[PDB]
Amino acid sequence: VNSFSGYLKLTDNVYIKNADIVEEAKKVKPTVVVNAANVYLKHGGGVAGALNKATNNAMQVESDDYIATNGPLKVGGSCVLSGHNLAKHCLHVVGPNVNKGEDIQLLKSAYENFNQHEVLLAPLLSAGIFGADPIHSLRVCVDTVRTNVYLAVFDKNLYDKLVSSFL
Repeated sequence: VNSFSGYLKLTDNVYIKNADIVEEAKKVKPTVVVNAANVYLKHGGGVAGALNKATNNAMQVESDDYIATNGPLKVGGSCVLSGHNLAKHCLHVVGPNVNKGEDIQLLKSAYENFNQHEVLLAPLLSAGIFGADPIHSLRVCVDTVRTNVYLAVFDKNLYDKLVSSFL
């Protein structure tokens, strides 16, 4: 259905809302939800942990089998698995972990994966424990993505910072 409510347009194809991505997914039932994954699809903290926990670990069991069969992802890469109760599909995208010396230029490759899907609900990539500046992350998203992305940012203080840096 993709019934997003209450978003602000930052550009013709990029929208933002002050919301929890899990709560949004449950209420919007999007075609694609994006996960901020690592290369072994171990969903231990941050957004990955929260999305997995909302599937009652169905996402981790499916991920372990994917890795066993196909091997790990590369930084900047992605795979499409089941969305379980959150969406039709989950796009697991690996942004660079700046804290661990992964190259920030790969954030652009990470966001390019979004262009394979017409509508996505997504978090900001490489924010949080991955260590990237979230405003920088949004800037790359807006420069790189050409499809329709609905971004959910939970922290109100961060949300207000982003909105005023863009508008």
